Amino acid sequence: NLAPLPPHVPEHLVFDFDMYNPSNLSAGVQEAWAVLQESNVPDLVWTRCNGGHWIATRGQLIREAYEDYRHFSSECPFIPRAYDFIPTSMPPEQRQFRALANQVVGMPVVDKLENRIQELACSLIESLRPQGQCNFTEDYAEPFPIRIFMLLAGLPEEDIPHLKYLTDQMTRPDGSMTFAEAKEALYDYLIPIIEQRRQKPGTDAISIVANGQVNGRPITSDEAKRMCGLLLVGGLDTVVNFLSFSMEFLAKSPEHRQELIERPERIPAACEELLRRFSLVADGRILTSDYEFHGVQLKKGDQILLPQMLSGLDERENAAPMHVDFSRQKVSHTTFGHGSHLCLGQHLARREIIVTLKEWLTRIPDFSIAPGAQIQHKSGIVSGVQALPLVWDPATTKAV
Ligand code: HEM
Repeated sequence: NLAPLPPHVPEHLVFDFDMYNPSNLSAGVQEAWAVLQESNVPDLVWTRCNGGHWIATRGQLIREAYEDYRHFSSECPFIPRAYDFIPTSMPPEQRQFRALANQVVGMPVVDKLENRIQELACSLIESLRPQGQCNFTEDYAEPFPIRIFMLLAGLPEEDIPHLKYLTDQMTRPDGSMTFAEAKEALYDYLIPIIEQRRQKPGTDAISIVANGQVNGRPITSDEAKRMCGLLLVGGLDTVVNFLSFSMEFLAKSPEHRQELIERPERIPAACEELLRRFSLVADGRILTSDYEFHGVQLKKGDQILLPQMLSGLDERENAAPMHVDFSRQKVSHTTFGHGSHLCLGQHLARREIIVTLKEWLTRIPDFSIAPGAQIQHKSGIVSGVQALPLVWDPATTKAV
């Protein structure tokens, strides 16, 4: 299961961390990853797991490597070594595609969409409220971002379960479809819509993308489908799992819950602190050349894991980093990434989070983990929560 150690890697830097099955997973996934920040662990280590790769363990190195795109390329952005979404793997071109994507998910769009997002959150919460229980992950978290995508992209509600099935197959295959088959089925769906909206545009994301320009010429169908596909999948598992870590914490910490109930104006700040504490993405890069990085010889072609999750957990970045404190004066994190690939959806995501917390806490202020339940986490490129059974007394809630 361990790949043989390359001869350029000194043995004293070896730490066999498995990003898909870390040793202390039962104790919490962020805690399991923070073992990389224990004092006997160097800033940059090599693991023999998963093909063999570097891991930067501290925020300083994680940020620097994401800044240095000339050495740390997105050509292979995932460990381990058919994925073709745009602009994940791409500078003049990356910048043009990002600008176009920014027209459709940037702050002005999110500000226009906010009340629609609230209305959606409200309808979902109200549907669960009288039951006095739900699996938050399945019953609220999963249906919310996919519905926001349909709003954003001007797609009919009827198309949700099929689209959701394809995106589920790309990350959590049941075996009916290979990744490549799921991706192509997604493209089968998007291509006709892109073409129709090229000729007869609305103001939705697909119309805007389909009418965009790259290199002084019209965006191609291939480019537009790959961009639309990324806009869809980028906002699903990340938001599902993040909302689930946040709601798990709030269920388990009545005093933090009470703080937001009493002081709802703190919710935007609380969102930032939760993004830091329950950070969840760990992407990577591949070396474009031999490069000495902080005293360590990296070889052309080596992969390096640069966990976005770790920057904000680094005690060099935030004191007492496992403590949640909504009043931190400086919330330092790279939860949405860093450098040229910084999350295009960061504004939409924050609004989704804040709206969800505001609406949940006003309708269902008092809730707990279901008696007897033990919450299980999962680890990967996007770490997450397997299920989140919550319980409340319906008499303590308030209807619309
Ligand atoms: C809490 C929720 C989210 C988190 C934690 C998150 C995290 C990230 C991170 C870390 C990256 C950079 C990956 C890298 O550098 O390799 C990224 C990129 C991206 N995200 Fe998000 N994301 C979230 C929500 C969203 C949403 C809601 C959307 C779309 C509506 C979205 C779309 C994208 C896209 C299109 C990129 C690629 C940007 C590029 O390559 O230039 N994300 N995200």
